[PDB]
Formats: sequence, C-alpha cells, structure tokens
Amino acid sequence: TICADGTSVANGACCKLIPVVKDLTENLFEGECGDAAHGALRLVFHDAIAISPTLGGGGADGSIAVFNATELTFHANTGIDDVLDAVGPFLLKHSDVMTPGDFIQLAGAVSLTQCNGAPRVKFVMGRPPPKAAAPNLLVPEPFDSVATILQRFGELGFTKEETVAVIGGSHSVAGADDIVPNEQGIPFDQTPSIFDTQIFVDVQLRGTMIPGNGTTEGEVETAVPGTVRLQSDHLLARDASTSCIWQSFVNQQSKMAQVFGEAIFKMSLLGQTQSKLIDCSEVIPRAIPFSHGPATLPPGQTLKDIEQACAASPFPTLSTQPGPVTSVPAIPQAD
Ligand code: HEM
Ligand SMILES: [Ca+2]
Ligand SMILES: [Ca+2]
Ligand SMILES: [Mn+2]
Repeated sequence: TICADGTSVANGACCKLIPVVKDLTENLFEGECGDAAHGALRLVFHDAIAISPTLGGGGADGSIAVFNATELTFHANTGIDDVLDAVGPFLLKHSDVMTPGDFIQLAGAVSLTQCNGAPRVKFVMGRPPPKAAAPNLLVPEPFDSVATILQRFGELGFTKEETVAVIGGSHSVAGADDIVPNEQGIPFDQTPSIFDTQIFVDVQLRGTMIPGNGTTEGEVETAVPGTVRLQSDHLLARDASTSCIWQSFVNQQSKMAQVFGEAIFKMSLLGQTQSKLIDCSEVIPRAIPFSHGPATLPPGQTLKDIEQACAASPFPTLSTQPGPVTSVPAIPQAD
C-alpha cells in the first residue's frame, strides 16, 4: 500500500504512523543526536526491561508513561521525569493512532536514525495498553553486579553478546544527568552524538578522576575529562563473563551496530506475543551511515593505560588521537 507521502508499506494500517515519525524527527529530535534522542532511547529500556518471569511487569507496554505516577517513584527511574517532560507531549498528541508501548518503541527506533552510525531497527506495532505499573527493582542499577545484570537480561532471553552490545552501544550516545552532583549532560564517551565504539575504549582505560565535587553510588573513576563512568560498565568491561565480548566491539563499529539493532528489536518485544503484532518497519527513516574512521585512544593515552581483562586476545593496537588533553563538552538538555 502506498501511503499519502509516497511510502510503500506491506500493511496499510502502518500509514497512520508516518505523521508521527515526521513529527518526531522535525519537532522532538530536530534531526539531531542530542538529549531528546538520548532520552527517547533510554525510555525504551526503562519501559521494556521492567518485566520478570516471577515478579511481573508488562515489559514493552507503555507503563512507564501511563503509570509514571508510580514508576517515577522508583530509584532506578531517576531522571525519567525529565525525559517524559520532553517526549511525553508527543506521546500524548499521538495517542489517537497508537498505544503508549508502541509509541515508546517507535520513538526509540526513530531516535537511533538521528545518530551517525546507529542501525535502522525493525519496528512492529500492536502492543496493547498497559495493565499496571511495573514492580520496583526490575530496572538494573549502575551499582548492580555483573552477575545480577546477566541474570536479569538472561532470564529475559538476551545472550551475553546482546546484553553487552545493547548496554555499551547505548552508552555511546548518552550522558548522565543525575550522577555528577549538580551537573547534567555528562557523556559516557567522547562522542555522545556518534554511534561509535569509543565507549568500549573509554571504559577499558584506567580511571583516574571523578567529575565535579563528589560521587553517586554506581559511579567510578573515568579516564577522560568531562566524562563519567558507571560501575556497571566498568565491571562489564572487566568481568571474565563479559570482558572478551566488550573487547570484541572495540573498532568493530558495524558488528556492534548489527548486534545492537537485533537486541533493541528483542527488547521491543518484551512482554508481547510476536503473533499479534504487525510489521511497520518501512516507516522508520533511513540510517545515517557511519562516517568516522577507526577507533582511537583519547589524547594523551597510550596502550599502557588500558586495563587488559580479556584473557583470550590482547586489546587492539589503536593509535592515539593527536593533540592535547581536552575536556568533552557537556550535552545541552532538552528539558
Ligand atoms: C545494566 C544496564 C544499564 C544500566 C545500569 C544503565 C544505567 C544508566 C545510568 C545510571 C544512566 C544515567 C541516568 C541519569 O543520570 O539520569 C544512563 C543513561 C542512559 N542509558 Fe543506560 N543503563 C543500562 C542500560 C541501557 C540500555 C539497554 C539502554 C537502551 C536501550 C540505555 C540507554 C541510556 C541512554 C540513552 C542514556 C542517556 C540519557 C540522557 O543522555 O539523558 N541504557 N544509563
Ligand atoms: Ca513497561
Ligand atoms: Ca559515541
Ligand atoms: Mn539527558
């Protein structure tokens, strides 16, 4: 079926989403991989991961928005209020054509297409409205152990490979708003606007500093000024279960994107039954091709600054980015 804009879709029920996609790219993200995009991507996780085989939750159901009055009381959802201040108006204005679970997954898929190198993901629709808030304690925290993280993702059907890719890849295009005291938009990698493998490098370096004037639980030292490091990421890069996977993505941008894309789609299905869903992948914008060069060490760092953790292979012999040590700019906030 050809929609009013000229897009061909397999299922004409998808055409009603074309204006949503246009509104998101023009008016929420404004064609940029900035804070609005980061918030939409984070919201995918906080909505979808909040499901457990034994404790409940509906998964990718829109509960984080519909039942925000409850879910925003949960410590792990700190800062989701500010994300919803930017994204929530769009969810409401498009609530005539799609459920909130569908909206959140669409917005995350469209957000990725605003970022250099990020994959175009598959997108399906048909998720029913949510029944209840998620239980608390289903969203992983940055102070959770690797065993805890792997049990949560593993019990939901993710491989360790997918787990590392989706966490680390997301953190390629992301900052911390509620970790560094009184500071917002502190990136996890040197390039929060670029879906590259700098995150994997940046985290493997020996940490030497903390930004700002104190710490939050689940923060550790970082190696690059103007960035922050989560304990979870730190540990994922170093634990024997995951460290070789972490290392495997360094300077493997295409492989990391492919795995990331598949993991996001899997995440988008949590709590759902794939049988009742309709593919609307044609409505997703085209991706921006990765247009940067190889991964590099940050200025001033050398391979002796890498903390080797993978026993099977040495860390890749990357060149060092030329120039003086510089601080990474903070991300201007949408809210
Ligand atoms: C073990 C898993 C994870 C932990 C513990 C974790 C932790 C965090 C923390 C603590 C922040 C900062 C929040 C704040 O200061 O308000 C953050 C930011 C973010 N996370 Fe993760 N995260 C994980 C997985 C993921 C996944 C799977 C995705 C996406 C599907 C994701 C996407 C993001 C994005 C995009 C941001 C940046 C938001 C912004 O710039 O405003 N996270 N994460
Ligand atoms: Ca949910
Ligand atoms: Ca990056
Ligand atoms: Mn933010």
